[PDB]
Amino acid sequence: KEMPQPKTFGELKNLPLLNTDKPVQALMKIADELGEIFKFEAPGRVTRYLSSQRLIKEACDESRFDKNLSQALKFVRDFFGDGLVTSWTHEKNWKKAHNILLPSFSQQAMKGYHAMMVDIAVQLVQKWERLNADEHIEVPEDMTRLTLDTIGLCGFNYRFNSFYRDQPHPFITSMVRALDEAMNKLQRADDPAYDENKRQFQEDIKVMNDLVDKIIADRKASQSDDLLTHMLNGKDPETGEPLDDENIRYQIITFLIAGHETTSGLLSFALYFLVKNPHVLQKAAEEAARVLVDPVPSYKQVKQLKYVGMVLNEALRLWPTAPAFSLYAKEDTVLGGEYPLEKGDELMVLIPQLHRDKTIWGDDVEEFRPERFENPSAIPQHAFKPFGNGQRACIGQQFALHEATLVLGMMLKHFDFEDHTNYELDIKETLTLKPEGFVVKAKSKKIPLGG
Ligand code: HEM
Repeated sequence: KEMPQPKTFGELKNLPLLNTDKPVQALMKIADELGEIFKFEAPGRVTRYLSSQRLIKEACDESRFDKNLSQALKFVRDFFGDGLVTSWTHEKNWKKAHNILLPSFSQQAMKGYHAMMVDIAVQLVQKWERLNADEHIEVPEDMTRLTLDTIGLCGFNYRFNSFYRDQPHPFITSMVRALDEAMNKLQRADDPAYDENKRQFQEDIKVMNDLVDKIIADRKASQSDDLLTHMLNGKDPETGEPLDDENIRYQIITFLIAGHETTSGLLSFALYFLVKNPHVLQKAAEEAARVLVDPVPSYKQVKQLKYVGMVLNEALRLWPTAPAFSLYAKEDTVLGGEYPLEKGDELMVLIPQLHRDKTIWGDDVEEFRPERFENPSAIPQHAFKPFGNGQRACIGQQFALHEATLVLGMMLKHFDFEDHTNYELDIKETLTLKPEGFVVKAKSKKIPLGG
């Protein structure tokens, strides 16, 4: 079969159809018109977007396709190096860090992290219990406070103390401002008009490096067992090698950013869909009230919040917060019996489109219906992939979902929510998705906390 393709405009190819800062959302609308696969060309580059479970399942066969570094990931590699997210599966440093870091997400590790997660969740609830009449909550801003602090604490025994600041931690502002200047620099014709941009970039990189320096120095000057411990002390069983110090610095930055942004998005989306679907908010609050009987939640109690877990999966269905991942053909091959590819050809999984495949989910794909996930073992493999695929799947998946389930649980135990502005979904796309400007009011149910 000839591969569908949007209209090309001479040497600009398909680039005129993607002049937006919401290109995932734009590509979903091209998918709706062209179907399960389309080629997209810009000057310099070609990739093929996949939207069906039929073809994604084939693309997920790791004997034929491996993880690719998309244009975004190649850019980001300048900051994150050969950390876990930005390495090739054929880079020595990928498998080496995988083996050394996997145990930080063992069952005994998750249990270990739970009291630390509770510490941060309790700070969120207290903040909201402390608001005055008529005050409101900036939802993704407060979710980012919680998730940054959680990964700093759990991963690194470092307190960002985000709840003590009315603005973002400088680490976050600096990361974002350095990323933005690196992108902005890419499209500039050394006019000394850019002397301040360059000084600010050097300041921003120094804030990041100073933090990483401190996390490492503080720990060496200190007994712990967390991610940072395995980074510093762990040896790969395959080779006996430890991480080198360059790679360690890349892993710390990698984990501080990856370990919070998508989880903050998920919590923001989940509360959005709850306030827009009040019969579902009622069902999830009934569960939270029935299960979370103690002043603070135990591990076991979080695991019992089944409907809250369904909520979160349904939010990840509709708006997976890392919405695309990329693959390449390891050898010449034919995709779906219909589409010849050459070695090296790039495929992009458009996760939110996959998650709208009506052949799999039925026609109600735009409905927020957590009951979909009642029996998740019956969902076909590769229909639902908010955590990517195979050996390059999310190492943080259980961490993210425990944090989210604990925090959403506690939120729904402690407050009623109001969508006071009748907020209109506006999804901002960066390295992740978030409902920009999402705000609510909370009214305390006056249930006390444990001390
Ligand atoms: C809802 C929250 C999350 C989502 C939706 C998610 C999504 C993903 C996706 C789709 C991938 C595959 C990327 C690719 O194929 O290019 C990935 C990989 C990765 N994730 Fe997450 N993530 C979440 C939370 C976390 C957390 C909490 C951590 C850290 C604790 C984390 C760490 C990582 C790491 C290090 C990798 C690279 C693993 C590898 O290639 O070895 N993620 N994640």
